[PDB]
Amino acid sequence: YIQNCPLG
Repeated sequence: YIQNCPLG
């Protein structure tokens, strides 16, 4: 999600 994407 926007500002919660731990992949990159």
